[PDB]
Amino acid sequence: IESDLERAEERAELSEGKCAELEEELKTVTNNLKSLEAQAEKYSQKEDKYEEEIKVL
Amino acid sequence: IESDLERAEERAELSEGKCAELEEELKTVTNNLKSLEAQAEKYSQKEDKYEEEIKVL
Repeated sequence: IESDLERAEERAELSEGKCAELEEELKTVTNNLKSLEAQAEKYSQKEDKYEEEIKVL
Repeated sequence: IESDLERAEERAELSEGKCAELEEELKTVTNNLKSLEAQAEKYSQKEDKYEEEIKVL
């Protein structure tokens, strides 16, 4: 039973490590998505401004 | 020892489930990020053309 307990412990440790890595990856990619969405909104506004400038000039 | 082993194995199962869910989230967010990268590239091309026309005018 002691050997069985050791095996269970090591499996749990590996699973937790993988979970932590996945958490970090998701955090990074979600931050990237947020930044890109803000940039896209600003770009739409800039595009409208540029079209207005084209018309007036 | 037997009780501790049972609890450890249950913990490992829970961690594995969490890892699977995290994998799903990561893949979904990755796809969304790629789509928005393409959108931003289109934004960049539009801005380039508008800038050129502004210069000409």
